[PDB]
Amino acid sequence: QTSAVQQKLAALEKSSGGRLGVALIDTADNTQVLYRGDERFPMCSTSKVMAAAAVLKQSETQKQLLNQPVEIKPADLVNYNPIAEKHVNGTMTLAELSAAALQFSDNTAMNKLIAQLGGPGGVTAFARAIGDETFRLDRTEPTLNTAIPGDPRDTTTPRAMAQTLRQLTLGHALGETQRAQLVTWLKGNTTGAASIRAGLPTSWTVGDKAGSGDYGTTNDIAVIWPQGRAPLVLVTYFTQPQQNAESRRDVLASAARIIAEGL
Repeated sequence: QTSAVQQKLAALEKSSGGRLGVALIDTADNTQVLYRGDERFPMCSTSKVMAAAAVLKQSETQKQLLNQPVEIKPADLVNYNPIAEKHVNGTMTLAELSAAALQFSDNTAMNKLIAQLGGPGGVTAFARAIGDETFRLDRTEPTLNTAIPGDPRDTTTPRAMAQTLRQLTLGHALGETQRAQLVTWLKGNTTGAASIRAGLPTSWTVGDKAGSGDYGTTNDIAVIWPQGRAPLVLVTYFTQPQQNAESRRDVLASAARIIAEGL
């Protein structure tokens, strides 16, 4: 049950050669199934959820904030920015930047969100304001993805991230309009098909944000609306011993299958 699932996750981790962190919250009965749930993992692009949510929180007190134009300048461009590079020397709204960061993992867009929040310390302050004492953002893109073993920068734990994702999407951390917007964006992610979604039935609805980084770091955080039962919140974090290890989104899919078949 919980023990059988944890044993399967342990066997998956052993065969993978890496370090696996899982937190599952079943909102039907609020049970939690954890595997390395209190170890820190580099968040990589999954931190984009906290940044988008923090901007949505700002919009509760400045109601038209999402419609505000933000200049995209040449100095803003980083390696991976499939949306923002099409608006350099132009503008994008904060809604467009949020969608770009969440649905295309655009790293320039994430940096604009970080800056809108007062920097990595501002993103972290939002986390604290909603009761997350574990999340920390320390750097901008792309350096927040270095994922160096032993480095606490830009990390959280699976337990903390599952609880926070639940609060943001199913709980009361955001106002109703903002919560609906965040969930709409997460449901529209275009770059997560190989990760948690690949281990779940196609008839289940998923809102997620995946991410990757150095050390073969491969992550995904999801809210899942199955048929026939209450929603689940699932975070799967994975990192490896070699600096240039290849991403293993299929390992995350395997963890999701263990959860969806076993719980």
